[PDB]
Amino acid sequence: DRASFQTLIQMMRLFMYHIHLVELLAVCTEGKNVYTEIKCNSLLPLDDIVRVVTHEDCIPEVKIAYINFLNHCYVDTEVEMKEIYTSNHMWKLFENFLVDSVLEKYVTEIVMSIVTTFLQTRQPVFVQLLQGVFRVYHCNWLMPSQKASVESCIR
Repeated sequence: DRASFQTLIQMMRLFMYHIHLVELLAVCTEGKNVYTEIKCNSLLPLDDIVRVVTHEDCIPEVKIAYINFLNHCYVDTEVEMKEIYTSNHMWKLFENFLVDSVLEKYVTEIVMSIVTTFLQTRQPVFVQLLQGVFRVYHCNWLMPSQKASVESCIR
């Protein structure tokens, strides 16, 4: 809230685990109704916008994706919106459907999180092409992945 950095040394290479737990809690269930409204209230505290804005509280090892659960407030979407889904819809919305953890996250969140398509508007498509290009992983974005990235760029 005001003291968002209880971690050091990339969360012990501990703090990272706590951050991960918060992210997991956010993933839990989210956004829409009465229970969804309670989740939305938690989301309001998070300010999806605040979360997008911040990461200087600590330095984790593989804990950079403790806020990737921003694709569960699309059910009873009007209710989710009523709770507040637009409070982080500038950074967190731009990261969900951005290309067409974060490389694989755009293809499912573009097909799961109800957002718009994301010239001077084409960076997501360029990012998708780069994702398709990588070969250091265990076949992460093959030809199909590249095609998906191209589709995202076209969107």
